[PDB]
Amino acid sequence: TLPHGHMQTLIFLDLEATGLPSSRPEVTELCLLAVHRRALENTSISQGHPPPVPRPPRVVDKLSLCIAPGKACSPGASEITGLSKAELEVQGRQRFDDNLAILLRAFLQRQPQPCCLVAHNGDRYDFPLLQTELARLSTPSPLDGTFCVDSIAALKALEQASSNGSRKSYSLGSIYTRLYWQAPTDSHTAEGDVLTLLSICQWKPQALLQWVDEHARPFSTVKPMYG
Amino acid sequence: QTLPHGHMQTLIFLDLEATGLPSSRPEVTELCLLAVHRRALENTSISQGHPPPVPRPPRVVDKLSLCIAPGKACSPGASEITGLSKAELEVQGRQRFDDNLAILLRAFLQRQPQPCCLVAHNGDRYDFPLLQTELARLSTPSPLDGTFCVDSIAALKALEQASSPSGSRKSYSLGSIYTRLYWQAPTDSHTAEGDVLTLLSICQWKPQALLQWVDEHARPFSTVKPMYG
Ligand SMILES: Nc1ncnc2c1ncn2[C@@H]1O[C@H](COP(=O)(O)O)[C@@H](O)[C@H]1O
Ligand SMILES: Nc1ncnc2c1ncn2[C@@H]1O[C@H](COP(=O)(O)O)[C@@H](O)[C@H]1O
Ligand SMILES: [Mg+2]
Ligand SMILES: [Mg+2]
Ligand SMILES: [Mg+2]
Ligand SMILES: [Mg+2]
Ligand code: NA
Ligand code: NA
Ligand code: NA
Repeated sequence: TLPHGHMQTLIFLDLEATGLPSSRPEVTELCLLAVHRRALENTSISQGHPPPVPRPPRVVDKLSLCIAPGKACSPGASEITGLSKAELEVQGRQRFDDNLAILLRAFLQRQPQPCCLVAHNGDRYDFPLLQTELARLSTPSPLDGTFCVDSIAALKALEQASSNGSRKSYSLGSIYTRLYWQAPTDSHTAEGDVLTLLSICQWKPQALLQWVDEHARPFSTVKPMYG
Repeated sequence: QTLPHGHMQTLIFLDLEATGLPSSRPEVTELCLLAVHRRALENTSISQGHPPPVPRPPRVVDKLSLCIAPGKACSPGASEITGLSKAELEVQGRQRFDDNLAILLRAFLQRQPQPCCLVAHNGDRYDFPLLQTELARLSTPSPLDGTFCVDSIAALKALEQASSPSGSRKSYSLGSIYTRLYWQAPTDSHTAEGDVLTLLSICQWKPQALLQWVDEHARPFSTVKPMYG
């Protein structure tokens, strides 16, 4: 039996930030895309080889926010994301603050529970970093009742256990292009990367949901990236 | 040269889908807000060529798009053009327009620099009065009581008439304007996010004149009369 029941809402998540973990980075952009499990189960199943890119579900909740960091972006981060401290501050973006936590809470509370965050490389990056950002706030984390999984492990199972010990790349773009023979769009933007992740999770939608139900773990158990 | 409420620092392009036309007493089924700082509009390339290319949206934007379970069914035409129905919103677990949505909207708005102005196509007769009606049902105070609002139909009418002198009858539907300016068909029409992006594009056509028109005509959302009781 499933450890936490059937997930009713999948929230595809991506973050951009000031740099890589050893720089103690800060979030500069956040996108959440909430999809009911029934929207995934209604995705058309693949049309041969290569299949077409699935279309996103009609009924979706989307939140995309730009966030001013308290430190400069690494050159490598600015180079790929198109974001910098100057871009964000000149356009009046606010810091990762209590009000943001409230916004996230109200967004989550509009989704049927339980919810599971899905992020590519989430276990090593997105989830620990979000935990760090939320832990330094006064508002309690709005995610302590939410679950999470890493889509890297999900797509590894769906690819390996369904079709050669050869290693495959599991970067977000490599997966997308391997499945659909097509280049992702708007790479290294929070929203663009979330839509790419949604497309690869729509590849085998019922298999993905089952794997998520089986591997969802509480977000509260995620260790912060740094203190 | 003396503005009514100062320079608008944030423009929030806004669109709603709903269950039908005003005579049906509609309820909102989808809401999208796209918040753009005024400097992103100041730094938009002006349109030259024929047709001009569709402007690039700003890199830095805040976006909120939410589907909402209505208390009444969509009209057949409304359901077809929007791709939404009451039954499907309910099986996908969408919640009604409620207090928590007002809290979400409030927190979203507070992340934007003030003063802040909603921009909606046909907002003065439809979106703003309908939102006022929806918010009036709630126990929470309106999260829009300090926000301003303008209708982009009037804006584009002013902008287009200034760009070709008088003395015919043109449609000012969202799609007609877009296709007139850019010789392109809009994408994702009659979806809240799609129409908000199309609205952004027409507002970027003459972005300095749009900002000036908005500064001159912004009025408090609190003054909007509800569509119905
Ligand atoms: N080469 C890189 N140099 C610096 N930061 C990077 C690099 N690759 C990824 N990142 C960081 O990781 C964040 C998330 O990556 P992604 O979701 O793949 O765009 C980015 O916003 C950057 O802060
Ligand atoms: N041609 C139309 N026929 C019926 N209803 C419409 C029509 N245009 C707009 N509406 C209604 O008004 C709402 C807002 O219009 P729009 O933003 O142009 O999609 C829609 O969701 C429908 O409920
Ligand atoms: Mg990522
Ligand atoms: Mg990314
Ligand atoms: Mg509209
Ligand atoms: Mg619309
Ligand atoms: Na923080
Ligand atoms: Na499947
Ligand atoms: Na202009």
